[PDB]
Amino acid sequence: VVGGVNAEKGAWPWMVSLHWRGRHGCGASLIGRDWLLTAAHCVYGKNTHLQYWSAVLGLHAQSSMNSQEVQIRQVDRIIINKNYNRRTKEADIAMMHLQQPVNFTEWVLPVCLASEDQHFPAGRRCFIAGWGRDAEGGSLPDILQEAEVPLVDQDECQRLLPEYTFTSSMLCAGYPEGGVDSCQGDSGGPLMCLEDARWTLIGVTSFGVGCGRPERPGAYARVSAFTSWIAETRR
Repeated sequence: VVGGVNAEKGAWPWMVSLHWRGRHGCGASLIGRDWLLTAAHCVYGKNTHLQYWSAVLGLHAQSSMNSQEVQIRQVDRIIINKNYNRRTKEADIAMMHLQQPVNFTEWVLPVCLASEDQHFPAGRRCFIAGWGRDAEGGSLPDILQEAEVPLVDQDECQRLLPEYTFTSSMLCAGYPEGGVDSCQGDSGGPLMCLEDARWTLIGVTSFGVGCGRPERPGAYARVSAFTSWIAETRR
């Protein structure tokens, strides 16, 4: 995340770091005792020797993987949305089953998911979090970062990212002048909006042209478009 600040401990208790072969490689969101939501491109090609994965929850600093605030689980199952197209970025969304359930604590707790016609209009200020790059060309922060970014209207998303076919299963967010964005390493993590005083997961960090660039808002898989698939894959 570029243009953000250190998150406090327990700030985003659904935020998870996906370690693979011992290293953070993507983020994800806890959506229940047993299930994670992430980006498909995070798990594509890694749906084989699952013991390489470790879901790290309640994490603040990567250097403090060992705190008793931290819960860590093996990943048992990976379910990539059937419409995923790695070339076009459509349906870049997947679910991961935790091998043993997590306990809900101060530091670990699922997020509510955006519904069908819950309204999230352009201009709305939402939050992103992750352990991704500080900037395009910055370093990787030890401590989890958070930033506030505004949602951008669908038509603008597509004008600004003509390199892609921007669909109804995507959203985008960022500032015209740039400076605040999700970057490499943030993929799979959350875009969450405060809605009637309740944190709700709206997007899954998916792709972008660079990070934090002027008129290049980051793009996110739109949670509300995958409601039924998410529901059915549960447990």
